[PDB]
Amino acid sequence: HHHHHDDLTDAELAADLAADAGKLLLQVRAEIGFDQPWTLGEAGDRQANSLLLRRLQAERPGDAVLSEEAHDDLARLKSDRVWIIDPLDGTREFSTPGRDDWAVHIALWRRSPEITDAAVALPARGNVVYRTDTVTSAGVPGTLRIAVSATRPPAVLHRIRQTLAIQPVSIGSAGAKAMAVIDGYVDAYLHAGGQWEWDSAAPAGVMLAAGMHASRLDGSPLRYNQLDPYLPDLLMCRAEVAPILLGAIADAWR
Ligand SMILES: Nc1ncnc2c1ncn2[C@@H]1O[C@H](COP(=O)(O)O)[C@@H](OP(=O)(O)O)[C@H]1O
Ligand SMILES: [Mg+2]
Repeated sequence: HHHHHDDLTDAELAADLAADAGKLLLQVRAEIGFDQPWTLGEAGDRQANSLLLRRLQAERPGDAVLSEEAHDDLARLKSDRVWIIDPLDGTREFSTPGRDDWAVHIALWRRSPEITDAAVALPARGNVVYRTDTVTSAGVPGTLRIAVSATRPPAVLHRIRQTLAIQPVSIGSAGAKAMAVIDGYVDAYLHAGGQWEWDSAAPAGVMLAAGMHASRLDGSPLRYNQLDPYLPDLLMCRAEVAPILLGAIADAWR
């Protein structure tokens, strides 16, 4: 087609990088197999990262990149365009036979909603790719399904469950849990206790593009391209359930 107002829009590129890294991760899984989960996870992280950095340098040579699997030289702090990527989110689950709760996260941050374009691939689920440019956008829910980490679920859940009826759904991957909200498999994804920008940036972009809610647990906006890319808590959910959950979280501090 004509150039937007090989060359892709940033959203198309986000989507194409996510799929391509997804295919490579699927190849790595088939090749290395599961006998040594540490070895499998390492190669997954490293090979996906290599592919992503190669393609970003070739196809967006002027953009900065923040990746979990690369040293951070902080030049991004001066740029107006920064790719925030997780080459493999849910390394643990990827490394486990039969599991499909792992993801590739490709977010574009642009200086000003700072995550303007994003994609989340779930390679083991037919390599589906959720993208900000094609995702589309209720009531009083007496009981809530909330996706939480299968490894390190947040302690604050215990407190809010004293007053809200909640069933926690234990799932790996920030990306997988966020897309479960998009799918309607759960009502919300709640995390506390630690995380990094690459874990949530692409899922946040997609969530917001879908007209859904994405914020810090205290309700304040998720902020990206920070000096310290540590970003330890989030709420992602249907718009309707955000005041209920944000309120319950707030009341947990009373
Ligand atoms: N308390 C914590 N501190 C730091 N990172 C965390 C964390 N809890 C979860 N994460 C990261 O968030 C991602 C999804 O976690 P989970 O599967 O537990 O929900 C994983 O990233 P990676 O797999 O990219 O390393 C995991 O390492
Ligand atoms: Mg990772």
